[PDB]
Amino acid sequence: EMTKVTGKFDVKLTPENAYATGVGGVNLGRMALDKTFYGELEARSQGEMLSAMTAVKGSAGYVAIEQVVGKLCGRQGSFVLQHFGIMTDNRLHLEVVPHSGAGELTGLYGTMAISIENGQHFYEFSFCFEP
Amino acid sequence: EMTKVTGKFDVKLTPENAYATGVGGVNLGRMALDKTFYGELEARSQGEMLSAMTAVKGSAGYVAIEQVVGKLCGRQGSFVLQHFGIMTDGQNRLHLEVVPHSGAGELTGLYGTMAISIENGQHFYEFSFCFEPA
Repeated sequence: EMTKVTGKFDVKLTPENAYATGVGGVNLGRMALDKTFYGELEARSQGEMLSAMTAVKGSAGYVAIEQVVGKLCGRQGSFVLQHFGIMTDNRLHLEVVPHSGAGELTGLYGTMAISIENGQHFYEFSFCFEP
Repeated sequence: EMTKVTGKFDVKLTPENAYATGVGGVNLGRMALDKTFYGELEARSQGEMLSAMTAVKGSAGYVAIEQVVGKLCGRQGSFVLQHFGIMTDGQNRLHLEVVPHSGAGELTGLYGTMAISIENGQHFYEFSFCFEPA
């Protein structure tokens, strides 16, 4: 039922000042996100990420929301991706926010995955359209 | 068995400037969060939330990270809570967990998930927690 595509993306993450302060070995972060997707998703995104690093190695959490604008498989539109990640020594959920799809991407539903191979970021996007 | 404690909390949301701009009917937000928990979790927290409201009533998403400081069943410490909420048709499906190894002080090793309810206009937390072996 899901269409499945992969491609490359670039990401730039600019530090920002976090409202709250970490205690007990926690360090909190806020970052601005700018990304460019190439291939079947040919798009630009902007958003923000929040982060919490703990005093234990490899243990951290991230969340983000990003607005994507471009083309998916030729259809011009926009949608929002919402991220939840927990690294303990990794669990990542990246989901299209329901009814965030607009333009020719109205009705979009789906989830994305990512990886990094030799410094190159890649995405997989599993998606479909609500009838 | 997990211990499950229930109690009141209040939250203040202060609007901040979101980096991105929503399009296609989406409105994106960033807010500062200041909360107070009462009862078995007696604590204060600060953090931020990011939200996306869509053009369709009852459909939205939000995420947040907050640092909690206070007492849980009498023991003083801190931990971080991490939220991921997706609402469709007005029904929020919320995942809210303690970030592993964020527990400090006497709450070192804290593990847990929290649910959020409302009764007569008052928010309540239901917090199921335990501790990992020292």
